[PDB]
Amino acid sequence: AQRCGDQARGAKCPNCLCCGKYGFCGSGDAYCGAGSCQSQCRGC
Repeated sequence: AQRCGDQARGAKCPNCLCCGKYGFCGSGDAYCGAGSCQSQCRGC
C-alpha cells in the first residue's frame, strides 16, 4: 500500500499499479477498476 497524488506531495506511482483518485496507490480491480482510478490507470 502506497500513497500518491495530493496525498503524496504530487508523487507518482510505478507501472503495474493503480493510483486511486484519493491519493491511494494499490492493486486489484478494487482500485484498478473504473470508478476510483485517477493516475497510473494501467496496473496489473
